[PDB]
Amino acid sequence: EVAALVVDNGSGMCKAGFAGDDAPRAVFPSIVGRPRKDSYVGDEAQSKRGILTLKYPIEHGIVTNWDDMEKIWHHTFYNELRVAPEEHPVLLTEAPLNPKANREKMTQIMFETFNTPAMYVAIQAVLSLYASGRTTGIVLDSGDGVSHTVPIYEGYALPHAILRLDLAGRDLTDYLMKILTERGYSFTTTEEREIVRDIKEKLCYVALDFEQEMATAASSSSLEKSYELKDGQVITIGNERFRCPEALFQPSFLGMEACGIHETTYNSIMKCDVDIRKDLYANTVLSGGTTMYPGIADRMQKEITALAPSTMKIKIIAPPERKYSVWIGGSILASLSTFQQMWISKQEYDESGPSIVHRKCF
Ligand SMILES: Nc1ncnc2c1ncn2[C@@H]1O[C@H](COP(=O)(O)OP(=O)(O)OP(=O)(O)O)[C@@H](O)[C@H]1O
Ligand SMILES: [Ca+2]
Ligand SMILES: [Ca+2]
Repeated sequence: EVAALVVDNGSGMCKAGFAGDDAPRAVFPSIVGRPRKDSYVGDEAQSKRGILTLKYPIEHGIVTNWDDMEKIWHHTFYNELRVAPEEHPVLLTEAPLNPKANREKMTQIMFETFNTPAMYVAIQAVLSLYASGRTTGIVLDSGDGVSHTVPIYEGYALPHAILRLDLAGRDLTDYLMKILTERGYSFTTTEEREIVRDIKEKLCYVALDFEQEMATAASSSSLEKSYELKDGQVITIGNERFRCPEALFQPSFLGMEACGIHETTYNSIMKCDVDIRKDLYANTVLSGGTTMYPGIADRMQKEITALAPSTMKIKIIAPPERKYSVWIGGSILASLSTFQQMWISKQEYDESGPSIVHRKCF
């Protein structure tokens, strides 16, 4: 048969490729822009922020604007991948607990706007579990605009226990800007957010112990690293390195009341049947770009261990490529001989309409 396409749309980044590959073929920004061609998507839209009025179709993980998304998909198919959708089964990914209505429009749009011969909508968190080699376990997926702790058992996500923490890599990028500014630098523009995001990605890490790290940085220079601007200037970053991602465990640094990611994972586990919690503790999988900070795994271990019973075996799984675990899970799933029957065919759609996405998905 032909090649299945795996499209993973995020709040900040869109990843797309072909099932069978172990990495997406294309990855671009999830922003669209129209004058203030006729529309612009990705980097090209970002380089005209001035002349175009930009939009962000995916917000906190949920498609907020459809014609915007329809355009991102058009971009994916014809520009990035260069394939005719009507010639490839497409596998989409959606955020946990995304409304039943969005699920139907995704289906409807794929069959009536792009003429896909088949398609399927899968839950992101679950695709990551599949990618780690498990069917049972709790996932902490943290992207650029939203975090979710998702308990899964025997391949099914547990809807009543899924939690949402609106604190991801974006908040972290702005926070790093704020603290480097207070430090004496000045990072406030959109072009600079782009620079600080890179800083955050190459120099930041999670301290095993906040205070001790802070104490070493106040009395020593050992934790400092240098970063060079395209313009040539070298700037140093010390405690901002760990102080930035610490906001994941302590949202109050950002004036947020929500509890940390470690505590949110623990709260999701407890909303579960006491008979499967051990399976979750021993199978806590880290997913998403925000979970890439050096030292986050050891930290999560220590924080969970302290929140859970002393007789509890805790194990944090952090795949080296978790930045794309979601997409790889879709590449892995759409390849399975047993998943071929899950696809929603054009035929199945015509006869049963959009409401069939609940019957074949989920
Ligand atoms: N090495 C890294 N260290 C820390 N953060 C990183 C790293 N690499 C990428 N990120 C951050 O990961 C975020 C993007 O991750 P991802 O693409 O998984 O999320 P998304 O799908 O775009 O959005 P979301 O899943 O929350 O709706 C960005 O904030 C990016 O800066
Ligand atoms: Ca995502
Ligand atoms: Ca707090």
